[PDB]
Amino acid sequence: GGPIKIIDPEKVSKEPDALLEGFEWATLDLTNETELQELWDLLTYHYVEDDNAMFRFRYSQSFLHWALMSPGWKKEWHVGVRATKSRKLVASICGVPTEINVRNQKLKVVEINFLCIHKKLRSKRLTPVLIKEITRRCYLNGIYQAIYTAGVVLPTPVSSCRYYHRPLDWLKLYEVGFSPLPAGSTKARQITKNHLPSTTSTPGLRPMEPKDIDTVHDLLQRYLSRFALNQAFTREEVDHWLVHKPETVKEQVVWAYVVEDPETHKITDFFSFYNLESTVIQNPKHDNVRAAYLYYYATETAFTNNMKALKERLLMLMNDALILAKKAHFDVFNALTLHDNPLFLEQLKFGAGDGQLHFYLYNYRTAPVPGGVNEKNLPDEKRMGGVGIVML
Ligand SMILES: CCCCCCCCCCCCCC(=O)SCCNC(=O)CCNC(=O)[C@H](O)C(C)(C)COP(=O)(O)OP(=O)(O)OC[C@H]1O[C@@H](n2cnc3c(N)ncnc32)[C@H](O)[C@@H]1OP(=O)(O)O
Ligand SMILES: Cc1ccc(COc2c(Cl)cc(-c3ccnc(N4CCNCC4)c3)cc2Cl)c(C)n1
Repeated sequence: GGPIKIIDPEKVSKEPDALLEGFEWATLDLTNETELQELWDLLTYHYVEDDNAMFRFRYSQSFLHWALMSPGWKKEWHVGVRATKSRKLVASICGVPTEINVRNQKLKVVEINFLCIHKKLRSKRLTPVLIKEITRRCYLNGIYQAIYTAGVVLPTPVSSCRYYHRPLDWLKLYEVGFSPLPAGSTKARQITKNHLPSTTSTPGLRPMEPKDIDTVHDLLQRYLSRFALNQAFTREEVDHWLVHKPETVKEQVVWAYVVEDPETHKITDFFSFYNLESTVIQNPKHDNVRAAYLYYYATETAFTNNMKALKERLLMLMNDALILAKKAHFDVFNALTLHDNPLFLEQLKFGAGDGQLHFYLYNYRTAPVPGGVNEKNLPDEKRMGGVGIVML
């Protein structure tokens, strides 16, 4: 694989294209709490909903702060559209920089996320205008490739992964309409099926600490190298994406746990998950779902290349992740079929979701990458080794 075209730096336009009458471009400054609030107000009412209009992602302000001001970030890549008269923010598209490995070619890219148009401005073809503009701003800073995910099918996906959902509070999920009562069954029986232990089992498991950064960095990079498409983590990115900062982050978004071997005291495993709520759009009993999403993880067991041993170790580690997520009062635990996740999803009672997430590269060609599922869209241990990046 390789780039599709080379961008002529001499010909990148210094001025943005025109917008629909009454609207104008605005760079957002997310260090300004008022502007972070504006973006949150947009996403909270206008961002991704399920096909039944029951739920809407509810990224928190703390989450947006974390997701968008990661190492190397630039305000230029936080793009808004405002109404000229009212000044109201009516659209967004955001990028942050990172490096990816694509079949062991390292690439500098932007991750594109939080593309959003106010419902009242939909179906006006503003999307290609948003895309063209953030493209321009990236080209001006020497970035010519992107990676993104979307639930919609667009030309040439690099992979596709299915969503899986592990009930933690089954009753709540039943009450909000997410989890069914299967027919011959009862509330009690579904609660029993989803019952978790009160304590974790992996010896040496503890919360990640700043002192763990270098060793988690090394382990994660070695583990991620097992995937054709992966995120090439820097130390700063380990710090930012995995180590919660309680003194300056009042609403926690990231949880990370390491396994400190009781004998050697070396870190042999780790896992992490993040907090992303969904608004329950119309329900007298509840107005949000508190979801934990599986993020990055790694284990030394992987490198023996013994599949049964890796499956065993993940079964223990990930059940512990469910236990910890429950203790932190999450309702559900979500994962995709990427990484080695097909090894444990079904046996740990993750239910198959309706959702698929498609992965795309901009201005970069490579062969399709396995996404953890077979042609029936079911988890398959022979279709891993492909997607090693998790996007928010
Ligand atoms: C080097 C740097 C490059 C950087 C950029 C790399 C590319 C990044 C690309 C973006 C990565 C975003 C990653 C995320 O954030 S994915 C999250 C997307 N956001 C949401 O789902 C929020 C709820 N929905 C909305 O806000 C709107 O419905 C959106 C804004 C999604 C579409 O608004 P609207 O419904 O009013 O549509 P339109 O009339 O303006 O435009 C119609 C055109 O737009 C194409 N469309 C529809 N949905 C998507 C989508 N999710 N990705 C890319 N394109 C999409 C569509 O096929 C059609 O194309 P075509 O008919 O011309 O073929
Ligand atoms: C708020 C909401 C939306 C959709 C669904 C159903 O399963 C999904 C379905 Cl069908 C789609 C998506 C989805 C759709 C569009 N975009 C995304 N992403 C998430 C990754 N970053 C880009 C945007 C996810 C996510 C899930 Cl979890 C659920 C359970 N909840």
